[PDB]
Amino acid sequence: QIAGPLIFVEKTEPVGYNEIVNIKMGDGTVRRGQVLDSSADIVVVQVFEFTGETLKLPASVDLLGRILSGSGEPRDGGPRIVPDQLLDINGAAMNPYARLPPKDFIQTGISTIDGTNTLVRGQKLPIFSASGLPHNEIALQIARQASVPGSESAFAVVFAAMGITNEEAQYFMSDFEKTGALERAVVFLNLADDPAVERIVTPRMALTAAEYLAYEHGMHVLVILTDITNYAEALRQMGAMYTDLATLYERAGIVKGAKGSVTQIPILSMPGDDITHPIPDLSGYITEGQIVVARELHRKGIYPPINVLPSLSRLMNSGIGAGKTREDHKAVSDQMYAGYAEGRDLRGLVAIVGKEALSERDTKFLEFADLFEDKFVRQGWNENRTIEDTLEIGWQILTHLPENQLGRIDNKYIQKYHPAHR
Amino acid sequence: IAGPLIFVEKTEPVGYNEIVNIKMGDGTVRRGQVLDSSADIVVVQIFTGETLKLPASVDLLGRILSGSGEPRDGGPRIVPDQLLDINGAAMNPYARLPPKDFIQTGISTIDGTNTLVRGQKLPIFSASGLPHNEIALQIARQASVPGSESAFAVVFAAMGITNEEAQYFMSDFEKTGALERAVVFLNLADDPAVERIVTPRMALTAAEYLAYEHGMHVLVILTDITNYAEALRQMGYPGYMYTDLATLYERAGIVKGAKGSVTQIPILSMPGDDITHPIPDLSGYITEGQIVVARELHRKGIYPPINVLPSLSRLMNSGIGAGKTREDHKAVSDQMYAGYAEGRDLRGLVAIVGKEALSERDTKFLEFADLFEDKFVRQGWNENRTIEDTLEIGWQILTHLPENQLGRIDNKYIQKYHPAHR
Repeated sequence: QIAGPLIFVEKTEPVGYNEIVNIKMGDGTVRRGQVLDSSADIVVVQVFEFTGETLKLPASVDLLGRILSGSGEPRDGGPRIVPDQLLDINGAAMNPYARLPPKDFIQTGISTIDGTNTLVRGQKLPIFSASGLPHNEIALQIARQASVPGSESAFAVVFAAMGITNEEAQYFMSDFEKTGALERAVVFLNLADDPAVERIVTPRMALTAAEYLAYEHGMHVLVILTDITNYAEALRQMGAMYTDLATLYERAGIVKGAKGSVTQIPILSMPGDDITHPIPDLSGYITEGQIVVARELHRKGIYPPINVLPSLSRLMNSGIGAGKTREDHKAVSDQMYAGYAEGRDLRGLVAIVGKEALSERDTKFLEFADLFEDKFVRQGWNENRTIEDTLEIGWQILTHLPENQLGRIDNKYIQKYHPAHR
Repeated sequence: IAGPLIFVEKTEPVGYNEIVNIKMGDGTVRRGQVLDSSADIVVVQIFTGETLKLPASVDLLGRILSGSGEPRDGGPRIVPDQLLDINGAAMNPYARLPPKDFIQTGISTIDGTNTLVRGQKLPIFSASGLPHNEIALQIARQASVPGSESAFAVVFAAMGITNEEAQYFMSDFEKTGALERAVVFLNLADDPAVERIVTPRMALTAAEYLAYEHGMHVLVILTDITNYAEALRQMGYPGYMYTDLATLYERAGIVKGAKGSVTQIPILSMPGDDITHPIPDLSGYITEGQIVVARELHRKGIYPPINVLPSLSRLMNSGIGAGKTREDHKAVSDQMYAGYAEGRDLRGLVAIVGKEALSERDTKFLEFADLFEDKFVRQGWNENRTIEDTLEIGWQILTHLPENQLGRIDNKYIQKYHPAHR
């Protein structure tokens, strides 16, 4: 009973609980069977190591501009979905992923990720959050801001929602259209009242969309997946999941031809006390780092309440330095990392020895931390700060420190750009 | 608001919002306003008392205390050789210098891949109903620093624990004769609210007195923070609960004189089905790395089990390498991590497609992940692994990998280590 998989067939013939199916794969050779659960249109299988095509997504460039269900049903009101191609969703049978590392920077436009732990083409960088926090708000901002600068390959987004409230539905369905962010993105909208199975096929159909656009066309796609704790919830439940999620997080990367990529940012929250878990081990997703939405910053009323230094990007160096963003980048990042860390420490012995007993030096760091969260972290629902707006904002507030104790900034960079030497 | 909290030796009962004069460990005076009255401790920011001081001593090592009252072992309360204020005014012992020369914990997934360096703030990230205190003890009985001729002490502090938990913490410290190099403070889930939040501050000051003043590399385990949190809230507008939290995480680093160190491995838990708040925000404690305890790995029946992909040690580079450990340390760490990171993706691939249907290269990377969890992660609870043993078996699970293709580490280490001889 321990066996993993969970493949999605499409109901062609009426089926029954745990009947053997033994069917398909997108190449013509198949093995293994046994139904687990189903709905009016689609069948979840699950297997071990009649009949019976794998569920396929209507593949077309005309997807862009449309708004879909977990099953890809025209939710935007318009006509049907006339498909150029028609491909297997459930981890496909395409595997368009080249054995290469991720590379070259993505401009989210928000500085607490672009400038301090940069999202890189073909990464998985989850938005580590919690109930109440504005992680959806901070997500669908970067849905209409993001781009790949100077990249010869065009850019595309796949926003995907899993079992959201039917009210916050036509919210996301409006923050697009208005901005014109839609006519660049395919949306996959799942509601809490949609058949529970739909929620489990919402990520696959999203991921499958991204792969068609990234490989068949030579594009850079970003896939945001809001509230993956609703996915874990949807799964009847656990066990024996841990491999089932690996089918999801495997589906990110740079494609063959190195002329496109699948880039992944899911949001992993936790509400308070979970039902019959508490959920989970989503730690299979963070393998390349994560970004941290914090309550501490939210509470004192700053946006986005992102906390650097708990946040991490492992592949940052593979899309940062010379002729990608700017040379000084990593060197500016080290100082703000260290200065905010060393400054966040001095908020401590402020409260242990009063605001005095605190050397002049330390008052600058103490203040830098204030300036850091005021200028650097704080950002409008919009201001699409480019890496250059971001990096210079950095120097703008790095000038509250003295020098030499800026020991992570290479003198070659201060003397080049530091607001004291043109 | 600033408000420098300090803990006062209660003589006679004092009301709320009373104004008080209190002399320090360094007898002075204070801006006295009483916040809370409890046991033989009052929290401030005949008439107007003194201050609660730790009786610091060279033979504090070997003893079991708590906070107020004091010994839980029988029983001659320590004769001091210096009385010291608890919240960190005492010395003050910290050098503005980077953490340096590494601690051997005997646990490979820490040592091998996320090294613990003399002067760190490496929290353990875990969840309700996982064996963290269990792992805490292991590193508590095992820890040492091969090389440098400076003694190694261990301060162990427990907060809000059950009598049973307390029963087997003590029993373990005396069976191993590890209490001979260790101080132990255990606050009980039933002890005064004050006696819990004074707990960490007694441990750290005791640590500081030992590190400075005695030139020893002291390690402080703090188990666990969320209970500190989930008590700090019910005793004691503002939103402020941090700052006070910052008062804890500042108290780390290598001391003036460079002979001692205060390394701090606290543990923080994601709350489970029992309490009210179950968040909160202890984000500020994660700024030099983390070591995540994976639920998935636990219910695969593995101990530790810490996941290494989310695991991080920002200052690993400072502790590893030749003379400190061995040349090949980073090489092996980088290749295991990459090897394991891959293996876990392929688990997703192997599900979607089938083990019969993935590449021979991918097979021996899929199986590596099994070996990694089965022979690297997996550890006995009385297993002390010298880095030699860590890297030795690290090199074992590596031979399963295609020698004749994959390196990222090639140069000199593959020929000098690894079976290949001539």
